[PDB]
Amino acid sequence: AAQTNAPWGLARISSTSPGTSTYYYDESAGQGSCVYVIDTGIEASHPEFEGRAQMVKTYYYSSRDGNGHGTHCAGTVGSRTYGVAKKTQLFGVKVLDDNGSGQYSTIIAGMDFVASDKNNRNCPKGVVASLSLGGGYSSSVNSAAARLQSSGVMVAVAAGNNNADARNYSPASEPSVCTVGASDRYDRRSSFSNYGSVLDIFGPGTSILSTWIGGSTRSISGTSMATPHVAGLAAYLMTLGKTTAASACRYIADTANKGDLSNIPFGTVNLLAYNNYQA
Ligand SMILES: [Ca+2]
Repeated sequence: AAQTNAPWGLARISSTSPGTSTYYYDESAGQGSCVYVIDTGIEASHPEFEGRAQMVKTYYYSSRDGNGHGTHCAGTVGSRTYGVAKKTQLFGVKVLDDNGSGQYSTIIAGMDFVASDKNNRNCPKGVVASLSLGGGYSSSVNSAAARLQSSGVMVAVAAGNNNADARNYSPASEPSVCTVGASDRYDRRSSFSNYGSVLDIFGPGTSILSTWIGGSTRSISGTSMATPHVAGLAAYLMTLGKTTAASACRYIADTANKGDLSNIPFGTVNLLAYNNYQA
């Protein structure tokens, strides 16, 4: 399948080179997979989600996304125009309030929720969780991320936006999950992207167009935006049967574009998520 004039991130994920604008992907498109977006929620009524999005949990007085961040992220995972996995099922877990803030205890609870809740969902091709959030190092937060992964969920987490080593952030520093740095459309490490040995992969994160609340769209930037590219990629690869929740981060690293990013600090992986799709 070919989607012309796609957001640059989508085009990049299916390309061996920067500077193209068509997104190429197998038409299976993550059908039969599920992706949990653990964030400010998802505006499920957005036309871009086509009925494939649902709020399953909130820790606040509403499950509505009163922010937009969670909706943007979900849109990159699986919206029809802005998504990597255009046929995946999207589940929203609101651990962040409408200011984008959340106590670590609520974040942990949301992770443990998804680890159980996948048993209440129909996801024959496999389960992914996208966590575009973080804060300072916490062993409890990392442990929760490690549980969710161990349970059979491909966990993708943002490296963080401090232009700093991600070892000092959580869940970014958890070894057993997929930690995702950000790049721009010129294959530069995004200026705000964290780095370090704990990173597993890079995805597009600068100037990323996706869904927003009020049924709109916008371009914003962050390792928050890179993460859902990787989560969507994992869902897509799982429906194709190429990989599984346990091995998908390795598989993505294995099949990544290698050595192509600039301003990657010494000792950080130079790997850019790539679907290796041959149209
Ligand atoms: Ca990791």
